[PDB]
Amino acid sequence: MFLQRPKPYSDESLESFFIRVANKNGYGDVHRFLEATKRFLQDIDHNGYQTFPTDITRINPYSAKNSSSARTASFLKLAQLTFNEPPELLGLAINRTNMKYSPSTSAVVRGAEVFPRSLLRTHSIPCCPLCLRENGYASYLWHFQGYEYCHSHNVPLITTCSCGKEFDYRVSGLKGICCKCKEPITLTGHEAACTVSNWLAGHESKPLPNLPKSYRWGLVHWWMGIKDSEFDHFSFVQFFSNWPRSFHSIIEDEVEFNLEHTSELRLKDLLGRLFFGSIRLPERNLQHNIILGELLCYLENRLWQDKGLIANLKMNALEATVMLNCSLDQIASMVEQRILKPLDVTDYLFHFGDIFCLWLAEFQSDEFNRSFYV
Ligand SMILES: [Zn+2]
Ligand SMILES: [Zn+2]
Repeated sequence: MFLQRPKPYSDESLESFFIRVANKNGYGDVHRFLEATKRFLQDIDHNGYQTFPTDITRINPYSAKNSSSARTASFLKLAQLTFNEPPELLGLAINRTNMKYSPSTSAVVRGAEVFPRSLLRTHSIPCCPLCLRENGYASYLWHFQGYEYCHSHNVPLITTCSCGKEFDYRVSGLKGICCKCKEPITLTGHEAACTVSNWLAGHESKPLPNLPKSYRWGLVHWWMGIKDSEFDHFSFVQFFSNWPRSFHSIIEDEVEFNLEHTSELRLKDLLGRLFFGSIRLPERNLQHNIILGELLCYLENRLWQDKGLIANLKMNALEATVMLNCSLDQIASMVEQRILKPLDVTDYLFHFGDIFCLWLAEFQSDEFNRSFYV
């Protein structure tokens, strides 16, 4: 097999790339090219040929339960071997990662971009026919919730042709023609959804903040947990048009609420959802995690006010590990040499003020450090 590489586009989905390779190189459709690829990997006896996917909806390494590394090895082999000129294959693939978004959400990665798994579309991938007809390839962005309008054409993305037969470019191709009715698909205008889409695509879109892409998706994920429902594009842009006082109001309303409803006060009692919901969006880089950065700034300045209400709030060993990004052994190790003064991992032995100062004294990194909110 010697394939001709189609013209590269950095924002192309892996599926669209394989469809264009199949088209350019004379294969009937992408499924026939995948079967032929699997057959070639067998002919050269490639250790993972047997698990190479023939279903275009399962081609990404995240779709492989246990053969994800055989999958990436096959992509590297193909990109290095079967082409006139090496293509960027690995760079288009969506991989699992072990990173997380607080409190408990897993993640995927494409190139250097990390996404919360909650936003990864589970069923039918929408498209923009204007992009398909105009450019001839599909965008990786269509795979992720929150990007609901095309940032280039400003129209909602489409899931279904007018005939109720859902259109999925992975199975029904890159021209934007309906399978069943054989008609080209048509569209169906919120300003707030457009801003978010342009922002998630990586472009400056005021009043949304200029953060690395992984942290933009983190903010979508964070707002969904704050609003406790699917992403509300309107109130999200409204939130950042009044930033930072909009967030200072969320913090102040929250602590006042819990004070109304004293030595027993735990950090989770006063600020539970807010604090542990913000730690990893996806990491504690305070230049980029502006939620955690603003929260720590607000807490540092209110530390000893009101007879130390903030500083005396009680914490677990478990919660101190999530704050400091250390292990449980190190907590017990600091207890013994009396670096940290209070074993029981669930007992609320420690004070936020001590944990905060310990962070400053022993656990600041080049990213997780107070200088970014100063
Ligand atoms: Zn478009
Ligand atoms: Zn139709």
